[PDB]
Amino acid sequence: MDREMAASAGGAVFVGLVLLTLSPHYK
Repeated sequence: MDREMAASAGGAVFVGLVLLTLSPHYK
């Protein structure tokens, strides 16, 4: 349980990408 910055930029960005493919929040 260490290296928090190491986990960033490799997981959360992909989660947002999966949502944009389904629905990019139209307005």
